[PDB]
Amino acid sequence: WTNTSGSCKGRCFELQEVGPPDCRCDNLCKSYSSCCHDFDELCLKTARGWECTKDRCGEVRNEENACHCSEDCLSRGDCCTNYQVVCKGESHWVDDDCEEIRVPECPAGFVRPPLIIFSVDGFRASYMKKGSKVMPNIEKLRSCGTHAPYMRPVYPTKTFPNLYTLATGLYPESHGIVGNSMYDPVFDATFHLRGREKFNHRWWGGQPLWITATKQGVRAGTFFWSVSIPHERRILTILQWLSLPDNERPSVYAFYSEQPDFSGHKYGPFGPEMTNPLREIDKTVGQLMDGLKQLKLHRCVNVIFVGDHGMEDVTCDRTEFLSNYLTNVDDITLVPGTLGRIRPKIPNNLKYDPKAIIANLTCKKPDQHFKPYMKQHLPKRLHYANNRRIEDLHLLVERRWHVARKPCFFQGDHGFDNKVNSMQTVFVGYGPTFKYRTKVPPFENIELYNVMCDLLGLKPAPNNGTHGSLNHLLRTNTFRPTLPEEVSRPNYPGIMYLQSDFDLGCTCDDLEEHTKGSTEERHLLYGRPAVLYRTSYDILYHTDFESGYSEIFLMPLWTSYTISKQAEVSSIPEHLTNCVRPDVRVSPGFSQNCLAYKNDKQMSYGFLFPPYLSSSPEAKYDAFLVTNMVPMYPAFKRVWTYFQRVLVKKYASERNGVNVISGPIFDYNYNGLRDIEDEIKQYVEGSSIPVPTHYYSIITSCLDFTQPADKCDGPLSVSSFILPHRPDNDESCNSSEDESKWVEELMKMHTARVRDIEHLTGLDFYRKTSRSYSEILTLKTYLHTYE
Ligand SMILES: *[C@@H]1O[C@H](CO)[C@@H](O[C@@H]2O[C@H](CO)[C@@H](O[C@@H]3O[C@H](CO[C@H]4O[C@H](CO)[C@@H](O)[C@H](O[C@H]5O[C@H](CO)[C@@H](O)[C@H](O)[C@@H]5O[C@H]5O[C@H](CO)[C@@H](O)[C@H](O)[C@@H]5O)[C@@H]4O)[C@@H](O)[C@H](O)[C@@H]3O)[C@H](O)[C@H]2NC(C)=O)[C@H](O)[C@H]1NC(C)=O
Ligand SMILES: O=C1N=C(N2CCN(Cc3ccc(B(O)O)cc3)CC2)S/C1=C\c1ccc(Cl)c(Cl)c1
Ligand SMILES: *[C@@H]1O[C@H](CO)[C@@H](O[C@@H]2O[C@H](CO)[C@@H](O)[C@H](O)[C@H]2NC(C)=O)[C@H](O)[C@H]1NC(C)=O
Ligand SMILES: *[C@@H]1O[C@H](CO)[C@@H](O[C@@H]2O[C@H](CO)[C@@H](O)[C@H](O)[C@H]2NC(C)=O)[C@H](O)[C@H]1NC(C)=O
Ligand SMILES: [Ca+2]
Ligand SMILES: [K+]
Ligand code: NA
Ligand SMILES: [Zn+2]
Ligand SMILES: [Zn+2]
Repeated sequence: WTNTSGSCKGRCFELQEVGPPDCRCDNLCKSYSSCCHDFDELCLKTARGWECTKDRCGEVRNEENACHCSEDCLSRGDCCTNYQVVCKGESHWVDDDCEEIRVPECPAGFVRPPLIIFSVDGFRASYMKKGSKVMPNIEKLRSCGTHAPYMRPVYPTKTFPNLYTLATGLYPESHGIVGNSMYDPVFDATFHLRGREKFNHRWWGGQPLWITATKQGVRAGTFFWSVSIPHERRILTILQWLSLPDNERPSVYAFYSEQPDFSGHKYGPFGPEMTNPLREIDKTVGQLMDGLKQLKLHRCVNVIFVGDHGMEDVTCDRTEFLSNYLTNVDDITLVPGTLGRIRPKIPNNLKYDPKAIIANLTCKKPDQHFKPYMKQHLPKRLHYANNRRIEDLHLLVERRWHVARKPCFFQGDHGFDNKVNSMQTVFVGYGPTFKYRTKVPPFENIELYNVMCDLLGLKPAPNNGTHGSLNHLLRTNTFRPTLPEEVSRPNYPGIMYLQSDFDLGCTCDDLEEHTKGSTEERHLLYGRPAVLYRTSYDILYHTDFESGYSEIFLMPLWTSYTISKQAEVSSIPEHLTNCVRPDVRVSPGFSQNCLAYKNDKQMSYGFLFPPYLSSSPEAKYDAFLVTNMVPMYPAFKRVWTYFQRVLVKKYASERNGVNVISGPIFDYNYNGLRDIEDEIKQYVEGSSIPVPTHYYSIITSCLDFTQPADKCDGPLSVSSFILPHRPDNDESCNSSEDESKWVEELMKMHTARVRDIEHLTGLDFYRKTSRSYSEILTLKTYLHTYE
């Protein structure tokens, strides 16, 4: 209980940790009905508005006023933000020219540049194009500071998951806020936008920036503001806190606005009604920068201007209804709209039939505007499966559409797949620690927590950013990364066996009379991947490829090869169709066997280096080695053969050659991390040959396309995929057609970062290059989006 009778005199917005039964005066008290009775009279002054006027200049200080224009206000720290402009012939910050900030210019008593995070909700990246005509203060920050053309949010692209990802560096499946609404089957409790449950700390995982700061002795201003505190008051409060005594002043601050999200929902992102809220946000940035200038802090503080997600055109007329597909929608609960999550209405209802539901939702209308997925089948790049709050059945919804259970005040919405263009949002950093007038490539919001820790001198808690990948945003305070240590060194087996030693069931129609040589220099362009876990594997060399063959998983961990721009594609000769060859370098006991494949009526096999790309008819025989074989369902072979036979050469032709590394991934427990042996759950029939859940490929070339991939001087260009290894093509509605009509569409959906592959394989790539380690970390976080 809270003793309301207390008072907020000289307590306004205090940074005091104060609770039961004492009444509060802090920026969150209203949200807890815990404010002293006079909080609103003393702390939320509104009198005479937010701007000094010429008449008020040198007034007698009335403490009833929202802000002051009296002679004393400046050292007191509570001037209106335009005080000096109106009353002292100063210029607005926006009217001053940009000048480089080479070191911080902070008042005596400041030991580090403060960080202010200015977050804006639903700020679509493309709004920045409106430029200084609409948002001159923001445009100054953008042009003079360090800006990305956009920042990628996390999925789902809604507020709670994204704000908490920004604060923690974690994917939602890890921090726990997997939605704006969620059901937790263990709590048997429901988190809603509206209401009290969300205040319970049990929902919120990981460690947010303000906690990391506090635990390391850095004072944070309170990040959250009760919704009733107006933006102008939030700015005045931040400015007041910055004027505190050296022993009280915080080092990190956050401002938040619900705009332009609110207006985007009402009017849509391209509505003329959007100009006004963008102007209002810019005005707020203006007040902040004018205020900082009056305090002599505009060349001292680092400012981050960042959004949570964008906004798409979505209206009532574009709604799919589950009742058009399913007979009894009254028995399910749907988290609806721009994504779908389905569970039974009655928790654990034994009559719930998810396989039947998914069957009725799969490719049932030719224009269908969503696609069902069991969560383990969602693109791995979404990282959206490893949490009990994520329903098994998910609907990925097409941009511009809604999905609803059964049968207009809105024109915009968000929540869609985070690679969708309209979902991208904004990042600008301005201040002494950021670079001056620098554009940087788009990057993901999970990376910002490490950077904010760097800006504040903090050691980040374990998170999903790749620390160092954003060093190029910073003038100083960079993080020096260190290459992870190789755990398992390879073996280099020679010939140790005779064809006679092998009883595998393999046959091939293949003068009786494979050294390293230049294999590595040609086919392994960036060094051998390091194996970061304890295991046993062999380097195997060939004319056309090299591989790291695992003696434990009975297949290559990786297979590396380079295809020139001019390379020749050739067939598999009829007499070699079923050819599999024993590999005399590897024990028969560490080899697969063709009999398992014969016996398994559902499982077939494929190859990592494709016979289609062999350099000569004799080199082609290497491609049929048992050590180049992997288990593949026929459905998957449709994709894989098309990739191997058509696409790789297409990429080589377009990129002036390519280097490919391909391989298996085991993620049976869908946690985005390499499985240990115990976690593998499927084997080829009658064998101990494990079945990959996915196959990856990493395709690298020279960023300067005028240079061949094998003679590249400078930066690299990479695209990668993590393809789901599935027994059917139900995901691809057009799969009955020729592969030229559907395979590339599937691959684009399952694009991936090299970093994603590293997590899933326990491998570390690009260890031997001419680039810096920070540059390589940037490369490994790149996602080719195809938008
Ligand atoms: C993205 O980055 C994160 C952070 O590094 C990685 O997540 C970590 O994965 C490791 C390895 O699997 C886990 O280690 C296990 O730790 C547990 C003990 O964990 C408890 O203590 C830690 C430390 O305080 C705490 O962080 C954990 O928090 C989890 O559980 C809370 C209560 O249920 C929950 O509120 C919180 O949101 C978080 O849940 C998430 O993780 C759990 C697994 O622990 C998972 O079931 C759940 O669905 C969420 O995903 C927890 O209280 C030991 O017993 C084990 O032996 C093992 O050491 C870390 O716990 C985990 N950290 C976090 C914060 O999730 C991700 O792998 C990485 N993703 C990718 C793709 O690289
Ligand atoms: O002061 C704040 N108020 C917050 N709110 C309350 C209002 N609530 C309304 C709401 C709900 C959903 C959505 B979305 O899906 O577009 C937008 C607004 C949003 C969160 S968030 C917050 C500040 C804050 C600033 C920086 C960070 Cl990193 C964080 Cl985690 C929170
Ligand atoms: C809640 O707050 C009120 C108001 O401050 C408290 O009233 C004070 O109590 C003390 C001790 O009994 C009196 O001597 C003062 O005269 C009161 N102060 C004022 C300014 O009214 C009250 O005690 C608190 N109630 C609790 C803690 O349950
Ligand atoms: C899947 O869709 C089919 C319709 O295609 C549903 O089957 C109909 O529903 C009722 C009850 O089963 C029957 O009386 C009708 O004869 C069925 N129509 C047809 C054309 O078969 C089925 O119920 C749906 N399944 C789910 C789980 O929603
Ligand atoms: Ca796993
Ligand atoms: K078979
Ligand atoms: Na299909
Ligand atoms: Zn939002
Ligand atoms: Zn919204």
